[PDB]
Amino acid sequence: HIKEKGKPLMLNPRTNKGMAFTLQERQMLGLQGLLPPKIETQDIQALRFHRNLKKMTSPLEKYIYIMGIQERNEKLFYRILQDDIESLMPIVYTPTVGLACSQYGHIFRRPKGLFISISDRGHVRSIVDNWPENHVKAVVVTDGERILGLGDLGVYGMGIPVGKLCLYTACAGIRPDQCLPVCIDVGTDNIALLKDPFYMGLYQKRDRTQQYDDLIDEFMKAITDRYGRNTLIQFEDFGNHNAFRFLRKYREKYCTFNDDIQGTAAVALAGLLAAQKVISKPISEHKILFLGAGEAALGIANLIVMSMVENGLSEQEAQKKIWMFDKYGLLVKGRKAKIDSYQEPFTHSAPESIPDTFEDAVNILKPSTIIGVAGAGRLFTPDVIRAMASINERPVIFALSNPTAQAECTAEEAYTLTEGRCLFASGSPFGPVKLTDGRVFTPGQGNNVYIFPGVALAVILCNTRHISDSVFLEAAKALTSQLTDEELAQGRLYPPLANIQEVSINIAIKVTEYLYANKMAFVYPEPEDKAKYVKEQTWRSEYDSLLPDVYEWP
Amino acid sequence: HIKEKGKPLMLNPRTNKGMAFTLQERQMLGLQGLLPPKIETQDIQALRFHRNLKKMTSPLEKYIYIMGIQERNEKLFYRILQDDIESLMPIVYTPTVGLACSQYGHIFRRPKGLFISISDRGHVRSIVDNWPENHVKAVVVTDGERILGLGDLGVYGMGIPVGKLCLYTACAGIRPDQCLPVCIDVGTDNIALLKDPFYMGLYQKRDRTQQYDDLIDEFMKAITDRYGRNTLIQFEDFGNHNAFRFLRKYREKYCTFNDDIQGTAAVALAGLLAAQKVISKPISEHKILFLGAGEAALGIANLIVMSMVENGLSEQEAQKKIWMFDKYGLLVKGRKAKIDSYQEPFTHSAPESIPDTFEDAVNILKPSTIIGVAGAGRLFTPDVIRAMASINERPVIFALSNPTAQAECTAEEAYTLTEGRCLFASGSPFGPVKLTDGRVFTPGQGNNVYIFPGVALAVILCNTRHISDSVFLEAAKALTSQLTDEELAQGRLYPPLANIQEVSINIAIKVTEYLYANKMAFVYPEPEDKAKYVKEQTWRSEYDSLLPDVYEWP
Amino acid sequence: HIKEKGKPLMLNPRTNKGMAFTLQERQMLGLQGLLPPKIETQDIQALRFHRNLKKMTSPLEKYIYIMGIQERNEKLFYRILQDDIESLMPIVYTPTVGLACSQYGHIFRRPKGLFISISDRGHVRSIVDNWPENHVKAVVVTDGERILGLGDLGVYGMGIPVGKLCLYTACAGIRPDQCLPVCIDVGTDNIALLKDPFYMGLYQKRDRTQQYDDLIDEFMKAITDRYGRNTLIQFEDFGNHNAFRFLRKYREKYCTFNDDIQGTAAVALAGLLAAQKVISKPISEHKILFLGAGEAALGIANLIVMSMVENGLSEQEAQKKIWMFDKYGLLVKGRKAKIDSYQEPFTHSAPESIPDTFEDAVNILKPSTIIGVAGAGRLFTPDVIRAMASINERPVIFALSNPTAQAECTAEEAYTLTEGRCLFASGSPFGPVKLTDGRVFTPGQGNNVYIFPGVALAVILCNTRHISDSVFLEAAKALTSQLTDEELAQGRLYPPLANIQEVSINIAIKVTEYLYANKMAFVYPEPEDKAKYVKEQTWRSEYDSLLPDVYEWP
Ligand SMILES: Nc1ncnc2c1ncn2[C@@H]1O[C@H](COP(=O)(O)OP(=O)(O)OP(=O)(O)O)[C@@H](O)[C@H]1O
Ligand SMILES: Nc1ncnc2c1ncn2[C@@H]1O[C@H](COP(=O)(O)OP(=O)(O)OP(=O)(O)O)[C@@H](O)[C@H]1O
Ligand SMILES: Nc1ncnc2c1ncn2[C@@H]1O[C@H](COP(=O)(O)OP(=O)(O)OP(=O)(O)O)[C@@H](O)[C@H]1O
Ligand SMILES: O=C(O)/C=C/C(=O)O
Ligand SMILES: O=C(O)/C=C/C(=O)O
Ligand SMILES: O=C([O-])C(=O)[O-]
Ligand SMILES: O=C([O-])C(=O)[O-]
Ligand SMILES: O=C([O-])C(=O)[O-]
Ligand SMILES: [Mn+2]
Ligand SMILES: [Mn+2]
Ligand SMILES: [Mn+2]
Repeated sequence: HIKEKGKPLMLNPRTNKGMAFTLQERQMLGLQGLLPPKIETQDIQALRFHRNLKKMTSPLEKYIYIMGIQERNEKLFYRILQDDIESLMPIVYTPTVGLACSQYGHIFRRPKGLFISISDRGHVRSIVDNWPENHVKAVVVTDGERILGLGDLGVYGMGIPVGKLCLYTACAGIRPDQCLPVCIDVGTDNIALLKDPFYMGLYQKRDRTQQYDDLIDEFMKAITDRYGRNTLIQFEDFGNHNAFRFLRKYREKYCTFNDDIQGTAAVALAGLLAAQKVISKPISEHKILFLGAGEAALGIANLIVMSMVENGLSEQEAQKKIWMFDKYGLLVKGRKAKIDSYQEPFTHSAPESIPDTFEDAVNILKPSTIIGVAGAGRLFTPDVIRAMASINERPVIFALSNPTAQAECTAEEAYTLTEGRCLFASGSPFGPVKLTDGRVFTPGQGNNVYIFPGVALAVILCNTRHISDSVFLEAAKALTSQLTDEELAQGRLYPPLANIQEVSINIAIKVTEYLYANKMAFVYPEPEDKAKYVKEQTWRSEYDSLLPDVYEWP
Repeated sequence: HIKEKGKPLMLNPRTNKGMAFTLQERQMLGLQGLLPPKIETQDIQALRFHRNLKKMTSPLEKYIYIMGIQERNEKLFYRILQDDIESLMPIVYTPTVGLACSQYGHIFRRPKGLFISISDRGHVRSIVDNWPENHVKAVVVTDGERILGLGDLGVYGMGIPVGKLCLYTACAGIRPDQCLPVCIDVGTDNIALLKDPFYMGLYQKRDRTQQYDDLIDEFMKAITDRYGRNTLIQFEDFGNHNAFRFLRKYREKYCTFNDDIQGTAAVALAGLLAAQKVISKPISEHKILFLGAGEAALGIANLIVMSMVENGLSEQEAQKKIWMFDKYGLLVKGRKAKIDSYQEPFTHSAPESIPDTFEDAVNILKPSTIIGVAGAGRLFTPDVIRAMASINERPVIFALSNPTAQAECTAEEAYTLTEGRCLFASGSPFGPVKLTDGRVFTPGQGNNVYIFPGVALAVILCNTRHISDSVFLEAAKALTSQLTDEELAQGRLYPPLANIQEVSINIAIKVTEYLYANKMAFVYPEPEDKAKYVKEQTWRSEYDSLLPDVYEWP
Repeated sequence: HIKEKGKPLMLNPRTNKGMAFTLQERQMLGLQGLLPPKIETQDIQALRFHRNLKKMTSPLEKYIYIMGIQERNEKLFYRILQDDIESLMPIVYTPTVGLACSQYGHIFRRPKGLFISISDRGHVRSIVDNWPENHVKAVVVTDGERILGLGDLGVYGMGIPVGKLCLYTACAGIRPDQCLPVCIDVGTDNIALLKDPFYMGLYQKRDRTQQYDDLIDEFMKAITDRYGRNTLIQFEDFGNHNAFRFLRKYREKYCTFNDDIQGTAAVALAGLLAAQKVISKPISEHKILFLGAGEAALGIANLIVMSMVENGLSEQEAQKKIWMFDKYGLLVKGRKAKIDSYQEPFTHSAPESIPDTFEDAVNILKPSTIIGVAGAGRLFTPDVIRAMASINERPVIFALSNPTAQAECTAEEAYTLTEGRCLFASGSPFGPVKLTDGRVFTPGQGNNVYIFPGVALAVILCNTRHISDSVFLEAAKALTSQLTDEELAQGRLYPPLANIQEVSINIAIKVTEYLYANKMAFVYPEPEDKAKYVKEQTWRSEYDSLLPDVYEWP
């Protein structure tokens, strides 16, 4: 059932079916003549798309084309994504989405999402009231300060929330109409954008006064006021300072989490857990060195500690196995560079000698695992990689910074320089690597896309009010538990991306069972079969009938 | 004043302004938050477009991009076309529009126009009633049987009426909302399309029974019943047989004309009229030979006769100067191949010897003017062109068949082979030609786009009921009268394409003055200054204010 | 926010303000010119209404006029009701609503509510999907078999759910857009209606097959499927058999109650609880005799027992003090007339002699309290009343059957025949009575209107899932606790009807606090101050601004 008929049905991508509108639907809904005589199936439409995509050359050109369908025919858009999520992920998500954002103003055609600028302070609710959908259940918001490892892109960062939410639906079957991408515009410090005639935001530097916090507050209140107190709000790509303080400030008041801190933490742990299964290495022999000490590093470290603790280690001893090296060097007690409360637990007494470079840090500390999360480029140099391979029989190397150009190192560099002995994972995709001896290694992608879709679905379906760290610990376990022995032997630390749909649903199932078992679910009545309940609630890309109910009376 | 507010204003390309909506319009119309904070000018938007277009490679890719804008922001679409009509004409019109039609079903995104199929017989009115616009003033309809010189493309032919109408607006300032592209689908004989899974029409051979004629009758009736008996109906790309009979059948009952017979007839004459001024040749000495004897040849021949008649020659004398050579050879009394009543006046007693090829026809008849209108490819061979150059000092050579691949010959071939002595014109665009002696020749485009926009505007504004042949004779004179002596010397047989807007308006002005003088206009009150009236009535691509009228009460 | 503009805002009674639309709203929303130049306040509008009402003569005429305003200007409709609820209650509610119902098909103008017929079996969800409001929270449904004490009125009974819901808003401030009146039409056994050409329902006798139960099931499921499992569903005026059956069947599965069994039970108990205070009578000396043994009698008796039990008596002891006399006579063990499980607890060993009439029952049993609830007219004859006055110093006499003509006796009869010693209450309104000694007695109205509004508000605000009997016991205490000692001496057994609004809110507050204290509330976060929370959530009749948020950017 839909209230609009005629042309409006075609102009609205949510309802538009193109030539898939049946003859009966066309005649009854006033579309006869507005569409070519041909009646098509979604299959034919999907074929038309794949035929055209194949003739395209640049990833960006493909991004514009596919994302364009989200604004023409929503059902078809998700069908297309669903046909081959693995081959399209690189286009609609990292790394291409990063390219899209850097040139967002140049490729603009139609707006996507909700825009709230600091100039709208005191009027946010009226803006939230302008969103057409009334049953929003999930929001992904960014202020564009830390877009991937690209930095401050301001309003051009909107491409991120839009991308994340496309994955909510494509990966976890979350209803598109229940999702709302939001961009908070308080200005940008990117000088180049301030001089770009195509910039889509306020031409001012970022407002870092109390007005900033107040706007975010008005945003949180406005969203929940209209849609409900348990509306899921996923903070995405906020700067380091703001990311933590907002998480700390709102996690016990609203249903919210930060993808970059918590989502990335879960996927990383999941990979480390998979690696532990292939190496069967002693938790006591684990020495983890982080390249970076921000949102991801701190998030990951904290989840790692929670894991070691549940495994018979004290919080203190677990923390001692973790070191961090930020842009100023190793986090050691008494260093010149600042150390906040979050970093304190991982800041140890300075070792014998103090390293100047990350390479020095690797040789002095002799870590068994190295995790790259500095979003600053190829910091895992060939020498850093060799060091890890000479020190460890099976070194674990994670280059998680996105997009591809910001990655610490490539899959080819890792596998070749370690003679195929490393266990590698990255945030951005790399194809398989073949060494001179003929062995082929398939790098897994430690990207939060394996986590937020499933966690979002569970939280939404259970009407969860708040998200604890343990929820992400569980998602991590749920992710790695899906790896098959065969896949582990392949060098895979994560289930194949081609199966991300089924993987996300299983995660959702495992997390909802966890929520119920820990009194964090508030749905009634409580379904008896959680798995069956989640699977039944998923949105489908198949067209629905728009025919009015017609029948004879006795 | 608009009756819609909110998202719908953005979903409707007619009203959507993208980031050009002012802050007040957004706040008052409920769009705040739905658009990026940025407020843009149409100039910036036009800049964004040209920036992107410049990076594209194939003409079809550009066609898809520009025509896509027509479905997103109509004002911008026409602003873009008006910015540089000359460089985009080859993309939205011939030859690219022919390529677009050939694969219309493959590049399909959104439907454009009204589709009426034979399966809708008896229900055409309900289809016409589904069109959202209430004030249609002009219709361009095709059945796709004779799409340019490409043949039967069926429903894929819809691309033609759409393009013609874009030009109604772009060239003559006719309101887009008053235009209606129509495709009559009675099936198609194109075997390739019948086996094409992306075909957009009925999968059946063309219905050539009484049902066909009845459907066309129902169409005419339905359009005029809803929009008025004086609604302009421009038949476009119909097959030979049908084209003439429908013109004869409806020209005195409805406000209708056939672009291929009459429009093309006027452009051709216009070029011949221009040529006569550059070489000052007495038409008693003009011997014209047509390659083809169909819609265009007969249309052109009839207008030529009318021109010679008003210039002191008897109809008989004028017709004797015209010869035609179709796919069976020279039209001569007593030939085996059929000769209908339209061709009879130009079928003369066989010459001394009967020609086998067009080349033979040229050498035996020794024409001074050769007009290619067979839509069959390069029939004006190098030898044909050489023959015209040896027989005449300044041969007139017209290769009017579209698209480019169907043209009788290129500008390069004509100018070079005649050593720059020919007066050449083509239906499809060719770049300037530079001969070994340094002389540069700029070929004119004798395409009906120089005629239908101006004639359509005059007929619409004058509420004309029927269109006589004389109207096209006048349009032809109006076109050529705009050539300046300096342009004649350039080898220009038509005003520069870059000036098609003002050229179309001036033609419209001359035609309306002609309509009033001949009691064919029915407008009340009758404007005293026709020129001023026409120019004031033209639709503009500048954005209109959508703000409600707000003011204070005393 | 408002998604509509122009004429539609005036055609929708929910938004229409008449001349109360401000100049700014008219100009910005496109209403300028569609309304007289005059700008009016709701005060002036209310005056216009009262001015006209005062000139009317019949109650039904007034009913048609006021109810018509609900379909023209909803805000004004409730403002009017709020101005003088006490004087209008008899018009919009009992007894006039009874008359309206009997002639519903004759006074019909616009339909109100949702209609679901047996002929729609299997298609109920599509009917529910047609209701315009998306946030329904409460439903009052009837099948019209037992409308007041009038019997089977079929679809004409829709007047009841409509009236009841008008009171949800007028008395408890429940949002009108969140209320849905429903009439289930499975036919009617009322012969007169089946021959009435203005009848509004199916022309068939009641379907009492399995199809009936199935339809009600489909109804419950469809309502909750669209609006939520906790949607409040108030059954109203269903026949005896079905009333209990559906209450027992759905009370633990849905959020539902039967107004006639539970609502009436609470208001009656409240009256008795008030009488308790005016005469300080020992519960052991309480001898109660019901005239009737159906929906109301059983409901009231059960609640009375719960009250005595909570006060130191065993269930058995309490039930022993209650006797019932239905149409076949006194409910005694072994009588010929049927006795079901609900009546068994009040069916005692036959007394010395078996009474023929209710009068005999009074003389043989010598009850101290008499409760009339047989919906059969003046069964409390002058002799019955005298018997109660001769047997008791201060007899308690309740004539609860509606409408007025169906009441067991009038207030005049009660007070005069008992010489002002009786404590009287009725379902339908009676004016004050003055005896010959000059004493004035003000009869209270023991009608469930004092209960369902407050209970509905509490259940809705607390998102309560199911309603226990104890909730009605609490509502009863909440109602009576509102009486001041001053009022008790005035013969008051209920707070003044003129204060019904504050009385309902207070009942709503007490019930919500009861729900929270007994883990039956599921709202979060839980408000600290329940009274403040409830009062802040109430819908107000004051016009709201419809102006779009316009403001300057810095
Ligand atoms: N050149 C560098 N060498 C080592 N560490 C660096 C270097 N450059 C930046 N870093 C560190 O990387 C961390 C970035 O933290 P931030 O919170 O900004 O992002 P993040 O969440 O780690 O980002 P990502 O999304 O890339 O994982 C900081 O601790 C910073 O000191
Ligand atoms: N190979 C050929 N050589 C000479 N004449 C040809 C040849 N092929 C086709 N013709 C002629 O060209 C004419 C085409 O007439 P038709 O009515 O189909 O289209 P048209 O409008 O005249 O041409 P165009 O499509 O170029 O505008 C016919 O008279 C046909 O006999
Ligand atoms: N004439 C009568 N004398 C005594 N009892 C009667 C008489 N007529 C009907 N009754 C009884 O009144 C009761 C009516 O029960 P029912 O469930 O139909 O409605 P109710 O909700 O109790 O009545 P109301 O809503 O009018 O107060 C029955 O037990 C019936 O036997
Ligand atoms: O295949 C279709 O009908 C739609 C294609 C698109 O919107 O690109
Ligand atoms: O420049 C714009 O705002 C619109 C571009 C488009 O529709 O392609
Ligand atoms: O910011 C990132 O790199 C991400 O979310 O994957
Ligand atoms: O048909 C054609 O070639 C035209 O209209 O230009
Ligand atoms: O049925 C009744 O009389 C009532 O509900 O008031
Ligand atoms: Mn991120
Ligand atoms: Mn044509
Ligand atoms: Mn009732």
